[PDB]
Order: sequence, then structure tokens, then C-alpha cells
Amino acid sequence: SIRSLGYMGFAVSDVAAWRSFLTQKLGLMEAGTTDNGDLFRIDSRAWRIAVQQGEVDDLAFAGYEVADAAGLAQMADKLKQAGIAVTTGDASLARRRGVTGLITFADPFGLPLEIYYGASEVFEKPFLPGAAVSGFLTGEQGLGHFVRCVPDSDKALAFYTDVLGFQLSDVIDMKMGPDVTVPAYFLHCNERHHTLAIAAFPLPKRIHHFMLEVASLDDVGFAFDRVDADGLITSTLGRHTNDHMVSFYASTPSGVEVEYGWSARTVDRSWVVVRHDSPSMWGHKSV
Amino acid sequence: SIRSLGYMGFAVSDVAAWRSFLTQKLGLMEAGTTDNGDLFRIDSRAWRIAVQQGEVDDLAFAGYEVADAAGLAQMADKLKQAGIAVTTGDASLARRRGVTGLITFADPFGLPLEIYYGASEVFEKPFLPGAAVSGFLTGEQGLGHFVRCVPDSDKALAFYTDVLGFQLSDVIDMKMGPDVTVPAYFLHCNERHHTLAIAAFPLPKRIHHFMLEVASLDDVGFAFDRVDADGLITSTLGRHTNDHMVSFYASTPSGVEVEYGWSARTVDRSWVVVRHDSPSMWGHKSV
Amino acid sequence: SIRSLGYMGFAVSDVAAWRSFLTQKLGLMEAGTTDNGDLFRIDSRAWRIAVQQGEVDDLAFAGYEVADAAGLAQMADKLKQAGIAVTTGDASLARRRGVTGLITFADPFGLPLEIYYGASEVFEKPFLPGAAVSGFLTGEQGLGHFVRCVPDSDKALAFYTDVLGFQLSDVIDMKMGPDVTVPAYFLHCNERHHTLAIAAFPLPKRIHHFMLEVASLDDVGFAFDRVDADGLITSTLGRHTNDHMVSFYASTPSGVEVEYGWSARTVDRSWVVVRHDSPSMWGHKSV
Amino acid sequence: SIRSLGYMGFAVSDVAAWRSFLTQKLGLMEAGTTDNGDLFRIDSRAWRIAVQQGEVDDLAFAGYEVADAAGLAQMADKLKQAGIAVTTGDASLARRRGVTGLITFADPFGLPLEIYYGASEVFEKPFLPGAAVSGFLTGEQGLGHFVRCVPDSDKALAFYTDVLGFQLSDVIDMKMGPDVTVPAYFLHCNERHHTLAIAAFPLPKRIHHFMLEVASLDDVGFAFDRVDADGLITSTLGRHTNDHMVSFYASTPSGVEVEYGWSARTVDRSWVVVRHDSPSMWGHKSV
Amino acid sequence: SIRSLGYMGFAVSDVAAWRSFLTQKLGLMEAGTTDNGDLFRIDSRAWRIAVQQGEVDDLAFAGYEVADAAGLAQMADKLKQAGIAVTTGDASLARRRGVTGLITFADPFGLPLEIYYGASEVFEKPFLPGAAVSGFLTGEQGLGHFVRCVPDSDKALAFYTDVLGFQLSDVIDMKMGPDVTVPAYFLHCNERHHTLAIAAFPLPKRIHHFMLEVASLDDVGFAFDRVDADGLITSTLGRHTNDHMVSFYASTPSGVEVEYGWSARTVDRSWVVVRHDSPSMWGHKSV
Amino acid sequence: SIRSLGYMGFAVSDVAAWRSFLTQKLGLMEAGTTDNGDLFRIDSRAWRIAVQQGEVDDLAFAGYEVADAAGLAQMADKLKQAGIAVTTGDASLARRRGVTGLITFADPFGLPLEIYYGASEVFEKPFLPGAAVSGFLTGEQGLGHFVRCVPDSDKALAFYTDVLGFQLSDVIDMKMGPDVTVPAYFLHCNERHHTLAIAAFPLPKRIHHFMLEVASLDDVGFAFDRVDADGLITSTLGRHTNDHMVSFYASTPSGVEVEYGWSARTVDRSWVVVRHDSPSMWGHKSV
Amino acid sequence: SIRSLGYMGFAVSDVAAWRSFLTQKLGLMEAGTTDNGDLFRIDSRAWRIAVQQGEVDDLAFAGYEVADAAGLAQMADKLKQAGIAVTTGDASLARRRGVTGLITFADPFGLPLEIYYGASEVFEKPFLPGAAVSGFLTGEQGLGHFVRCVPDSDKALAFYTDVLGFQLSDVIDMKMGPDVTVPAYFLHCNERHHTLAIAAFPLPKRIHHFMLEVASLDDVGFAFDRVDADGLITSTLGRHTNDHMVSFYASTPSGVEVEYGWSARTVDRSWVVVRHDSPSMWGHKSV
Ligand SMILES: [Fe+3]
Ligand SMILES: [Fe+3]
Ligand SMILES: [Fe+3]
Ligand SMILES: [Fe+3]
Ligand SMILES: [Fe+3]
Ligand SMILES: [Fe+3]
Ligand SMILES: [Fe+3]
Ligand SMILES: [Fe+3]
Ligand SMILES: [Fe+3]
Ligand SMILES: [Fe+3]
Ligand SMILES: [Fe+3]
Ligand SMILES: [Fe+3]
Ligand SMILES: [Fe+3]
Ligand SMILES: [Fe+3]
Repeated sequence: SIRSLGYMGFAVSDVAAWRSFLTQKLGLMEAGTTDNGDLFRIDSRAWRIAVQQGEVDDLAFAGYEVADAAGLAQMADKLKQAGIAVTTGDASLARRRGVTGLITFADPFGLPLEIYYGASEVFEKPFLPGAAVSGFLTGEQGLGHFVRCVPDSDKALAFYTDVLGFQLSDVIDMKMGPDVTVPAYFLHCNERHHTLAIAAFPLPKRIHHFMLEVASLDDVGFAFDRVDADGLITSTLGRHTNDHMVSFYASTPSGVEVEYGWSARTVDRSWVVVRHDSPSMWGHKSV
Repeated sequence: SIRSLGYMGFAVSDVAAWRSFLTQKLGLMEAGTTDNGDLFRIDSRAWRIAVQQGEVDDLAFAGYEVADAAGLAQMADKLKQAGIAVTTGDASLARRRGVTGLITFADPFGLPLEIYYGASEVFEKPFLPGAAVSGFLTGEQGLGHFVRCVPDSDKALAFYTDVLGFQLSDVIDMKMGPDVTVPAYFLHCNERHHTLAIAAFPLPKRIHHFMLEVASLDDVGFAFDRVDADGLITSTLGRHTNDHMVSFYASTPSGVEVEYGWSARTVDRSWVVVRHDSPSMWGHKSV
Repeated sequence: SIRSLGYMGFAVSDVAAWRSFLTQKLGLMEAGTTDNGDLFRIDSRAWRIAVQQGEVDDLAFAGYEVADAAGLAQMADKLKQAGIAVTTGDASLARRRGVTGLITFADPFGLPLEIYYGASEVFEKPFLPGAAVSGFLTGEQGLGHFVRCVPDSDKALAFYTDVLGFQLSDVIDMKMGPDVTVPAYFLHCNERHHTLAIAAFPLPKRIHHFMLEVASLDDVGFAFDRVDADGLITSTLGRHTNDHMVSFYASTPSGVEVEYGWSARTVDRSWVVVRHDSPSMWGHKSV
Repeated sequence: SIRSLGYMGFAVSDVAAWRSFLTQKLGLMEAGTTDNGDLFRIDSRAWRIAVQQGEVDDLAFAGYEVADAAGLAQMADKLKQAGIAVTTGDASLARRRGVTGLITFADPFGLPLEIYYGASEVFEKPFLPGAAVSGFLTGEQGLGHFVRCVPDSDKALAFYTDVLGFQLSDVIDMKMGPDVTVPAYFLHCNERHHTLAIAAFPLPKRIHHFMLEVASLDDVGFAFDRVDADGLITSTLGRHTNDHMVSFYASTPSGVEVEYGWSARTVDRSWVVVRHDSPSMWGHKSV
Repeated sequence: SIRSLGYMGFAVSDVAAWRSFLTQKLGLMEAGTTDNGDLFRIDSRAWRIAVQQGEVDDLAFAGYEVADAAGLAQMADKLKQAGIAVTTGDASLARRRGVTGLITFADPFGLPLEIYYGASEVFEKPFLPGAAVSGFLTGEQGLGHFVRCVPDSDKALAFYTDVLGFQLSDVIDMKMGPDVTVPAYFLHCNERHHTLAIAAFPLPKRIHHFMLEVASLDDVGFAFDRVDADGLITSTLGRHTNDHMVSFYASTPSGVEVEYGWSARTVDRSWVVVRHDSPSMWGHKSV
Repeated sequence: SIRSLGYMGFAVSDVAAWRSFLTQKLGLMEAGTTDNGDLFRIDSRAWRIAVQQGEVDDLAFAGYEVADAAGLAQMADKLKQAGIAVTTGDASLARRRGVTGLITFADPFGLPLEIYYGASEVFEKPFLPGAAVSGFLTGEQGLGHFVRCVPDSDKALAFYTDVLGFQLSDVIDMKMGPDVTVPAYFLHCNERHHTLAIAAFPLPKRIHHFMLEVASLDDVGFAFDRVDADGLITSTLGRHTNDHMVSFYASTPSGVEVEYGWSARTVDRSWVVVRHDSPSMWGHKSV
Repeated sequence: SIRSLGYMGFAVSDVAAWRSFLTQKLGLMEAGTTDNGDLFRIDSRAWRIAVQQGEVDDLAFAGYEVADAAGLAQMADKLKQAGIAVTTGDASLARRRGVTGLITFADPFGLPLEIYYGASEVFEKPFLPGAAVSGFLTGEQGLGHFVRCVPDSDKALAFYTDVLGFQLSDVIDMKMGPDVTVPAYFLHCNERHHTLAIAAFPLPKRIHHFMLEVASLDDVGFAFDRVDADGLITSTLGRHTNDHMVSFYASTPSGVEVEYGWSARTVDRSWVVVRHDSPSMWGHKSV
């Protein structure tokens, strides 16, 4: 069973711009360059985000974490019984990712996904942010979340819930005009309100945004000014209706957006699915 | 499995009187008028109480909430296997209620019931009470509770526990005279002491009372004076023996009573069924 | 300096009625009969209330407590410098009261007052209430409070604040009719909102009421029913605007009223004098 | 499944002595006399201990509480499948005990036992102790515990654990002389360290002692002096090695001993069975 | 101003008996032998109790601690202005006591007293008790307390309060027979209820007892059994009425008694002097 | 199911050196000598470590604790179904160990192991350390842990996880030179990060080290100096990367090392297996 | 009145070595270079440590902080009345230091001192350490402390306590050989155990060491390894006897030592002066 989103890899046209953006604007820690690409940290793990040179300028792969080898076996079996082509990652790939074991496959629309266990910790190299950030929230909630854009939401939903095991948190009916309303589905695999969201948005990218959560309001406020100085803000500070995250959105060098937030609520055992007609309580003014 | 009482609808002869009573006396928030009727809020949900014009001057329907679509499927199946006529609510009905999916049916004595999932939240329209009330207690405990009057308690008990899944909290042997003692059964489906009570009381209404729970003693004290000013109090402040609710009772424009309370105790895992010979520890003097 | 109200003595026409009222209705503990009269306890002190046979059917004397012999000396000196006739209580009187040292005198309108130190504790005879009461609130807040009726409030104010050292908490402008408004002054000598209140009310008694504070709402609720059973309630449950005490009032066998309350707020160092136009926030309906 | 020890009944030769001992020495509340005998309370339940006139001067019956009717059915079935003669208590018996339903049977050595559900609460008649006692500890831990003397411990163990479902907490090897060592087995059915203990002690009674637990050390200290005044102490204050109860033992009018304690530790999920060679850490000097 | 009782010295006929009693029964730590005598510790200080060979078999001297050199100067001045013969301790004496500076003098009845500042700490030699004791309570409350027997209490009171600055906590009227009642005065110089008590008891020793306070009830319970094994208990476990200390008394090899207690209450700013007619709430049965 | 490591026995050439090392350096409590050997305590259990005269100068046996007799039966069955030679410990062996029941067998490489239930508690003989130690951490976490050296880690892993039920916490890839990297596997059977670790280290002993955990940093700091005084430190203070234990290592008289630590983190339900490339975050400099 | 040590300035021969040492080893934040020198931060203040090129390779000046202009006036007056040459810092100096007002003078042995008020905060430039450090402890405790070496301790004591107002915390008698014992005096001006210590040590520098306090043990552990890598450790980890600081000492490029610690205890109102014979409880082994 998937425990959380563990890592993400981006294939971008401008690696230097990405390096500067991640460290100086967002405050991630530069963790070296390997055959896995330029590595970035936000906690004790050896890396959480990898940046590789590539033409797509988008999310290249995402890795979901299971607790152990048994968990990996379960998932591989579940994917096979569903008719999904699964490849047992070879030692070389496992080494490049710094994991113990992994399997690779793709979602129904071509996004390369990896399920792994036994990632590397580096407590001996204490995390030091690239900018003043009190801390990032990971732990049992994993890396954060991202919104996957798809041409068919029902097909995507069936795969992510029936095959991968994600559970529905809630739905937001996004009014994208008078004649268009698109439901966005938010899914969880742990306490974090959502680790994955699915929506049929007509975007030129695989994901609408990825999100990183910080420890204090000031972390968000200071980062906003750093990003705003370069004219990269896409949405002012606001609070979402479903996860209650206080955040702003900004544009990365690839056009893909990043959400930088604080104070999201978690999903508990008494949680019930609900629907919303608005994505934000206040703020989040498009700029 | 039913998680809580989610909403209630009343069919009344005087809609204006009801509007004024709910907002000015009890402090509910007016939420607009739709084809679902005049809507009222007590929390983040789009509505909890609907008031429609009707001749019965009584509870018209009650909606029980399940966590998701799977839960809805389970219940529909459970009702069918029991020989109950269930109707899958059509899109039009689902839209009128503001829910994702629902099924309709009736209890053994004709009360229309609905089981649904995916109700609408409106965090973007923050709750503002119609009178000074610090807050209402809902959350995982749902809307509150109501006492269903029935001609046959054993038949009612079998349906609500065996088919709907409610669990018995306790029983109060109501001495309604020298020659008459009527047992009132209190049932729970979550932490709230009781979401439903059943009793063979000879009343001209479907329910003896419905209850709303507030956050502080002052909320109750202030409301008492507001209601008392119009001579609508039916029972002075007191505390019940079973749920330990401190409350007063008042008459709504339909004759049906409302209980407005505070500080009820909850049901835990070590709870055991007990019996009582009195409904109140102190107070609750009939007026 | 006066630390609190320590004890009170009543001279009544019906001692048996008083005994029954104090123990069975209010829950005080019967502490024996001495030359000091029938004694009653509410805590570790040997007695707090004394009931003696007398014709006035009213408060006979009140004792204010100082911390020690130095404190007693200070007060005696303060009274003398003000021209008040002070009598050093003789050993016989000290023994009757169970105190170490005391001085006696009267307020400007004839109420016998005593200031003492070194009262008797009886921890070896644990307090057991005469009725189900979880506990009374005394400690550093003393016995409770009483409202002294006077013909001239300014003369009374000068004596109690300038000579006895009480400090003003607040004032309530009591509208006793279209042509009459009487200010009630509330004074403190410790954390308790008021230990003494002064008002020019046209009553046939020395005090309007005396108050006892209990530990829980249920103590008040149960006592209300006990008193109500005998038709002795004079004012329904309510909460005062100034001390925020939730209480009811009842008639003692002498006609003097008793207030039985819970949850009063205390006076702190940042307290500021304010005025009110109403004595109650809610409730306290005269009956 | 048994949730706790709910009530006990004693058949004694001197009912008046028992009444005085329970109320004045131990502080129980006299709850009236019915066809069930003289009733005594220690909490919200209508009664916990019944005293009836009888020749045995010993424990006459004990009632174990289950959560509901389903629980009662389970136990009846379990006893039947074990070949135990079970009698469904008739309405008359249920009424005498003040319970909803019950079954009666006996342990392998003749002690009448009852398993019931739905006992009566009397919150409207607040508990008032017969002596100064801050409170008794019951709740989910039930009444307390008793040590059953038996001629064959293994036969007794098989019945109480295999049939009744009690779980072993620990064992104390009681050295009753050079040539005699008797193991005492302590069993639990809830958090209370033990609700029942079994030992092959050569006593003329069915039980060695029954125990009541109070809320504070002073409750124990004051009670000790009350009992000691009549020369009824059998064991000085001490603390047990297994349940860590601080207690003293005294003789009841029937010769059966009562343990009055405070501060016992509870059994949790990580509990493991252990053995002891001494019953007390300190104190408990036989007198 | 005196901050606390810092150390005590005993002059005894049997030093070995004292060594064994203090370490094995009471659990003090043996700290070596110097020209100051056999030294014993209960905390971080180099020593708190000194045992020297002597004929009196009694308290030889007591040392009161001031905060600093200024405090020492104040006290010396206060004693001189009172006509008391004060001697500035010489370097040799200061070295023997392990203090920075000290003055010596005697109370009105010949007890040698010392006031000092700058005692020695030995954090580098962590405290290890001679018997199983979780810890002793010292800190700002100092060593503990002792009751000084005197032929004239008023003369003793004047010296200790007017000259030494101790403040009265309370008084206990000790009935030592039909024709004799002796008041015991309890005095404090910090939070500890009393550091010194004065009473005109006809004892052959300078003090009735000295007290040591431990951290848990078990410390007291275990020590009781250790002492009881040698038949040295003089008073069973009990709780005092004034300081609320739960303790037992035992005889030291010199006949002087020691009180070993736990859970005493402290004196605060709102403390008021009171009187008691009994020294104990419960227990403390003379043996 | 195994609940924890309960006891360990060492067979050494110099029993006196071991006695002195354990009590004076580490602070264990000497618990007597029996046919089980010299016994040592760290908590309420009768013994945790046994030292016997022997030629191996190494760990002689280790005992794993199960909750009860059922647990013992389960394990015996599990071992038998795996083809392991199990011997039901005879009464004589059970008596020597002070346990209720036990089974004996060996791990794949000859280490004698015992699984037992019902060990002996000695609350009546309160723990008193041999040196100043505030306390040892045991409870549900058991004795501590040890690292088992093996010639084949996969064979060892299969036995300890598949047969004994231990679960993997994490792995550390120990670089023991340019051409050698050895994975160390850390396993848990309760909250303690690891109760057992397995590694193919080329050591002349059965275990690399055993660990004892204390309650405070000072316990570790003081012990370090005691051990350092004799030149027995093998590794300076440091903190491990996986269990986060702050500790130092020292050499026992047998050459086997002991780790003395504080502040280790525990394993929870959301734990996931990870890998590390370093065994320490800081410190732990080999000396 | 002096509130704390606010800033320090060093005049060194190798500014680059100092820059690298402070940021990379200790983790201070580089704050730019001004006419005040290379500036370093540890909190919200614009700078706490200044490094200037100079020949002394020692502490060049220290600044003590007062609360306001009135405080500055008081101190200037106090110094003048003592005959100390005080210079009112000119606007140019105030600007260079970034303060509102300041006075300059020297201690009896030539150390330039400054007393100022109104230093500059830079909350808009959030603190980011030069190495992984969770945080430094400053606030009301100021920068930290330093030990001033002097030829005459009594002369130094008189100036710092009588003129500057520092209060004595404690004294440590430093045995610097058989024939030499030197008392070190520790003084406080706020909660920090000591802000200044004075000792007649024969060192070639003005101060023995300066200390910086961090927020966690790991901060100390990681820094130790960073410093140890360059062979700069002078004293291993240990805990002091007086302030209870857990720290290590290292050599700065100027030879002056720096103490880097954690978990020091504070001085309260009930503090009393004591003496010690050892500077450390454990550790602090000279290397
Ligand atoms: Fe879920
Ligand atoms: Fe998002
Ligand atoms: Fe339930
Ligand atoms: Fe209700
Ligand atoms: Fe005031
Ligand atoms: Fe009042
Ligand atoms: Fe259990
Ligand atoms: Fe017992
Ligand atoms: Fe005082
Ligand atoms: Fe005492
Ligand atoms: Fe696990
Ligand atoms: Fe280890
Ligand atoms: Fe100070
Ligand atoms: Fe220092």
C-alpha cells in the first residue's frame, strides 16, 4: 500500500534557472549532481526533487513510497492483475534513485511512475535551506502534492483509486466559464488532505502545480516577496476551501506552477466526502 | 454505514413565522431560498434545515449521511435485502439537496428518509448567526437529534437497529401516568449520545422534538430570554439523566418542540446500555 | 488590611427552620451548638455561619479577616484615627468566636462588625455537606458576599473605602421605577469580584442578600429544585452583568434572601471601574 | 463478553451491624430497602451492594455486567456449550435487581453468579456518602474486586478463563508456611488490574476479601481511623506488589474482610504476565 | 534575611549507630569524615548533617543560610542592635563548615546558631542514597525543620520573629492532659510551611524532632518498614493538620525523634495565621 | 509473539572484573548469586543480566519474552513447523531462570536462545543502582539490544524475521574499507528502534555490542568519566543515524563492547524502512 | 541599569580566518562589512560580533545594553560619581555601531567598554546560519558571556559590582597546581547564569573565552565535529558545575577560546551564592 509521494523528477530546458529558483526563491537545499540529475533536499532524505536536462519542461516522473519489500510486492501484484505493464527496476536504476527496490510503469496517459521502498536518509548532512525557511512539512505526509491534468477524469480516477489505492477526499466543481464546469478530484493516501488531485484541465503540461508546505506563515510571506521581486507570482495569498492551505502560486522556469503553503488541515478517520463550488475561501487573486 | 444526521426538512403552514423563529430566536443563518425551500445554516454546510410550505406542519424528511459512494451502495443493498422499497434519487433531486448521490425510502410508519453522501460546503461564505450565538456543535456528531413518535416501538426498533444500523445507548421508562409507562429508546450512530430516539408517545406529530447543540451556557441563557419574551418556553432549563444535556424546550410555529442545549456527554467504546426511571436530573419544569 | 469576609451571624426567630434550610436545602454542614449559637460549615474552618435566637430576623454581625496580629493592630489604629469607637474583644468573646484576637465596632448605620485574625481550622473533622454539593468556593476569596442596604450611600462608601479599605469594582444603576434610579456599588478586598455591595434600597432588612458560591453548575441546579419544592425561589437562574455569577435567589426563613451561584469571574490587577445599566445578562426573572 | 463486576449481595446474620459499618465506617450511601434487601450506593447506579438477612454470613451472589443484550446472548451460549446449567432470569428477578435482562448459574464450587445488562442509573438522586469520602473509583473498572477461595485452583481457573473469559494478570506465590506455598491468580476483564483473584486458601468463607477503591489518600487515612476506633483493622496500610494498591484491610461483621484502597495501577495492552514471591512492597502488617 | 535552614550538627555518644541509622534506615549519603565530623548528604550540597562525638546526645548547632555577604552583614547588624553577642566566624571555622562567611551566636536558651552564606556544592559527586529513596525535597525550602523545646515561648517567639525575622504560619494548642495545654508556634522563612516550631514541652532534649522530606509516598512506606524492623517507630503514618505532611516518627540513637514525610503544603502570599486544636488529621498513633 | 528482549547471560573468564564493571562503572544493582550465576538488576525484575564463569568470554544465552502461556505455545509451534529443534525447558531450568515456562533452542549459528513468559518481579526490593544513575529505560521496550555477528546475513535474516517474527527497521551500509561494504540490518519487535541487529562482521565474538539505555544525559556523561578513568572507552560520545541514540561505547572485561546511551527515538505505526550510508550523525570517534 | 551583553568586537591579525571560522564552523551569519568591520549575526539584531583588522588578536571592545535613554543617563552618572572617565559617544560612533546613544570608558585594566541603548533590528533580513544550527539563545539573556582575566580580582570585582551593578552568582576555586588556587567569580545582570566572570589567570589575553549558546544538543554535536576536523578542539564535551552548560571549547584564530554550549540553567529570585571546588561535573577533558 502506498504510504506517500516520496520524490519527483523534472526534465527542463534551463537547469541553471531551476537551480536558482529552487534554492534562492523557495529555499531548498542543493544536494549535489549525480546521474540522477541536480538533487534538492527539504528534509533528512538524500533528495526529494531531481532536475534533469530535457525538452518537455515538465514533470518527468514521480515516485510513490511503500513501507517495505512486502508492500512493493503487493503493489506489483496489484498492477499486474490490472493488466498494467510493470518493470522491476534494475540495480542500476535503484542505485541512481538511491532506493532499495522499485518498480516502474506509467499512468493511463503516459506519466512515468515509480513505486519504491528503502530510500536513503542523510542525517549526517543536516538540512540547511538555501534561503530563510524555518522548515518544510514532510514526515508521514510525504513530499506534498500535485494536480495531474488528464483528458478523461473517470479513466484516471479508476486507475488511481481502484489500482493504486488512493482514497477520495473531496471534489471541487471548477467553473471555467459559462458553458464549462470541470470537477477536480482530490485524493489522499495518508493524513495529508491530498497527495494527488485529478482534473480535465486543458493545459499544455502534465500537472497544473506541485505544492511544498512550510512550517510558518513568515516562511510563506518572505518567499512571496522573493518571488514577487522577479514578477513570478501567479496568484496572491489565499486559503483553499478544501485543504485549508494558506498559499500563493508562482511560475517555475518551465511554466509549471508551484504552490507554496502553510497550515493545511489533515484527513482523519471520521472524514466524509463533500463537494465545493469554489476553490478558495479568500485571496488567491489571479495575477 | 450511517455516519450522522445531516439535514432535516420541515413542511409548514407559516414559512415567515419559521424564518423569524429560526434566525432571531435560535440564531440560525438565513441561507437563501431555492427549489429546496428556505435554507438555514449552523455551520460550513450549504444548509442543514430546509423550510417548505406545506400542510402537515411537521418534519417532512430527514437525511442521513454516509462517508462516500461505497457507503451509499452498502446501505441501498442492506435496505433491499430487508425488502424496503428504495429509490435512487435522480440528478434533479440530488441537485435540489446539493448532494452527490442519494437514495430515498420511508420508515415503517411513513416518514420519508434519505441517505446521501457528498453534501456541499460553503467555507467561502463564512457562517454568521442571526442572533448572538458563539457556535453550534456539529462536526462528526452531525446536526443533532430528534425523537420519533411511533405506534409500535418494537417494529420501529427492529428497522432502525437491524436495518439502518443504529446502536442502543440507553432507555428511559417514561411514567406517563399511574396506568401508563412508555419506554423511550435512545440510539447512536456516532459519538453523540443519541442521533435518534424512539417512543410510543400519543402525539399529533411525527417527532416530539429536534435538538440543536450550542457551544456555551450563555448561548442557551440568552436564547431562553429571547424565546421567553414571546411566551414560547415549554420546559425550563434542566439537565437530562442520559445525555446530560443542559437545555430548555420551546414551541416552534408548527407545534413541534425544539430543544436548545449545551454540554451533552458523548458515547465511547466502553459504553454500556443502562436504564433510567427519570428523564431529568434537575429542572425541565413543564410550563 | 482586610483579607476577606470570614464569618456571619444571624439572629432569627425560628432557629429550627434555619437549621433545616441551611443543611437540607443549601447543603451546609451542621457543626454543633455552642454559646456562639448553632454553627454551620462550608469548608475547613470550624464555622462560617452562626444562627442565634433573636428578634431582628436579620444579619446580626459580620467578621472580616486580617492575616495576623499586625494586621489587626493596623485596622484598630485606622478606625481610631477615624474617630470610630473600637472595642478590643475580650478573651471570652474571642473564645466564643474561636479566634485568636478581634476588635468590635459598628458601621455608620448600626451593623455590628468584627475584624479578627487566627480563626480555627478543623481538618481532623472533614467537611461533609448536608445535601449533595460537590463543594463551596472559599479559600482566599473568603465566605462570599452580601449587599448592605443603607439610607445614605455616600456616607457608607466613605466608611467602607476610606476607613475599611475596600476598593470599588463597579457600579450598577438600578432603575427601580420611572422616577427612581439607585446606584449599587460593588467593592472588593481580594480576588472575589465583590465581598460587599452598598445600595440605598428601601428594604426592611440590613442586607438584600448574602451569597454562597459552589463548585459546579449541577450543585446550583440540584439546589434550585430542592428550594423550588418548597416554593422559596425568588428569582430564576440567570447570570449577573458584573461578577458574571450564574445563580438563583431564594428566601431564607427570615425573609432575607440568599443567592446560590457558580462561575463568578475574579478581579485582577488590570481591572478598571465600569458602570452597567442592568444587573443581569439573562435570566433572574423575579418570581 | 464480561465488561466488569457490577454488583454484590451478602447474606448476613446481623443486618444492622452491616448497615452501620458500610455507611459510617466505609462511607457508602444508604439507598433504601427493597425485596432485594438493604441497598447501598457508591456512584450513579441505583445500588452496588445488597445486604440480606441470611445464615451464611458471606457473599451470596455476584453480578457481572455485559454491554448489551447481544453480549448477554453470547455469554449464555458460551456457558451452555460448556455444559453449565444456565437459567434465564425471570422478569421478577430482573425487577428485583433493577436490570434489563440476566442469566443465573453457579461457579464450579457453588457460588451463585449472575450476568446481566441494563442496570439502573439514578443521576436524579446525587450520590452523598455516609462519611467523608471524596469519591469511589468505578466507571469502566466496575465495582472493585474480590478473592475467591477454592479447593481446586486449576478447575477454578479453567472455568473463569476458558468459560467466563477473564484474562490472567499475574500470580503471587503465597508462602503460607515452610511446607505450604499457594499460588494466587489475579484476573482482569477490563483496565482494573484484577476484578477476580483465585486461591486455594483454607478459609471458612467463599472469599478472602472484597475491595473498594477511593479517590484520595485522605479517604483511606480517615477511614482507617474510623475503623481502628472499633478495633476492626486486620492489616496496616501497605502497598501491594502487583496492583500497587495502597490499602488497609478490616473485618466486616461477617468475618469476611474488606480492603479499602487507593492508587492502584491499571492493565494496558502491552501488559505481560509475571510472578511475585511477596504480596506487598511495604506495610500490610498483620494485626 | 534568612532564606532557609541550611545544615545541622549533632553531638552524640554513639557515632557508629548514627552512621548506620542515617544511611541504612533513612537513606542519606555518607560524605566522608572531616574535622567537622561524619558528614551526610541529601542533595548537591557537600553536607547537610554533621555527626560529632559528644556527651549531650542532641542537636549541637544549626546553620541558617542567607543569600550573600550583604545578607550576612544585615543579620549581624540586626543581632548587634538587639544586644546579642555575635562572633564573626574565623577562617578556620568557615573552612570546617565549608562556607564562605559566617557569624555565630546562641538563642536565648543556649542553642548555638550560625548564619552563613556561600556553602559548597558538589555536583561533580552525584548524590547516591544509602537506601532506596527517590529523592529529598530541599532547594529553596532548605533542609527541613525542627521543633525547638523552650522554657518560655514568648521569650523564644520575640527572638525568632523580631530578631531573626521568622514569620508565624499557625499555632496548634497541644492538650497535654486535662490541666495542661501548650501552644506550639510554627514559623516560616520561605515557602516551606515551617522551618522552625517553638513549644514549651517538658522534654530532656533541645528539640522534639527534626524532619526530612522525601519525593514519593513509597520512599516513606519503604523507610517505615526498615525502621519498624528494629522497633524504632514512635508514631504510625498520619497527616498533620497544619503543614499537611504525611509522615511517621522514629527514634534516633540519641532519643531525639526524626520525622520522615512527604507531600507537605507550602505557604503562599495569601497565607493567613490560623489555629488548630489537633496536630493530626488522621494516623500518627503513638507507639 | 515476542514482546521484547528480557534477559541475557554471559559466560566469562573473570567474574569479579565483570561484577565491578557492571556495578561501579555502569551502575547496575548487584542482585545476589544463585545457580543462575551472579545476578544484576536495572529495574523491578529479579534480574536482567546473569554472569557465569565460562571460557567463551561472550554472550552465553539471551531470553525473549512473550506475554503469556498462549504466546509461548504459538512460538514453540512456529519453531517446530520451521524444523527447529525446540526443547521445553524443565522445571529445574524454569526455576533457575525465575520464569513460569520456557523453551530453548539455538539460532542458525549456535547462539542458545530462550523464549519464556512469567518472569519474577521484586517490587519489595526497590532498585538501588551501584553508581549514580537516575534510571534505566526498560518497560515495554525490554532490556535493550545487541548486534549479532553472523557469517551469512540472509540466512540469519530469514530465521529472525520469518521464524521469530522480528520486523525490519532499517539498514546501514557499513563501509569497512574500499573493497568491503557490509549491510547491518536493524530489527524491532516493539517500540524500541531495534532489539536485534544482524551484520556479517568478522569479529571473534557472537555479538558486536549490547546496549543499555539510561534516563538522562548526565547518566551518560558521568558513566563516561568513570569508564574513561580506566581507559576502557572505545568510541567517544556521538549520535547514531538510525535510532538517534546518544551514546559512547566501552570495552567489557570479555572484549565484547557495551553501548551506554540516552534519548533514542522509537518506531511507530507509520514507520517505513530506509537505508543509511553512515552509522553516526556526529561523534562516535573510534579510540 | 545594564540589561545584558549586547555586542563584542575583536581586533585580529587574520580577518579571513575569522570569517571562515565564525560562519563555517560556528554557523554565524555573515552580515556585511562596514566601517565597524566584518559583521556577524546570530539573531534579529543587525550584528552581535564585529571583526576588525588589528594587532592585539583579542577582544577589542564589549557593549552592554540598557533599556533606554534614562538607563543610559543613570549609568553615565554612576560612572562619573565613581571617578571614571566617561565619553559620550559622538553621532559618528553611534552610527558606526548602529545604536541610538552610547557612552564609552574602560575597565580598571584597559578593556574598552561601551554602554548603549537602541540597537538596530533587521527582521526584514531573516537570520540564516552559515552552517546547520537550529538557533542561538539570546533574547533577554543577551549575547552570551566572557571570562575577563585580570591581575587583581578584588579591584575588578569592586568595579563590576559596585559601579556597573553586576551581581555575584557563585565562585569556583580553581586549583591551578599544588601551590596555586585562584577563585573565579561569576556575575549576572539578568537570568543568564553569568554574563561576566572574573579571574586572575596568567593568560596572554584579555579574556579566557567567550561563549555562544545554541538551541539543541545536535547543534553542539555537529559543530564539535566541524571544529575537530581542523584539530581546533581544546576541551571535550562536558557539563559545568555552576551554570550547568553542556559545552566544548575550541581555539579561535586569535588563540582566544570560544565555548559553544547548550542547556545552561538560569538564575532566579531565590538564587543564593555558593562555592565549588571543580569547574566541571563531567567531561571537559583538556586536549
Ligand atoms: Fe481515507
Ligand atoms: Fe495545491
Ligand atoms: Fe456503540
Ligand atoms: Fe433531546
Ligand atoms: Fe483592586
Ligand atoms: Fe450577589
Ligand atoms: Fe488482557
Ligand atoms: Fe485486593
Ligand atoms: Fe509570610
Ligand atoms: Fe514536623
Ligand atoms: Fe513494525
Ligand atoms: Fe546499539
Ligand atoms: Fe540577582
Ligand atoms: Fe563559559
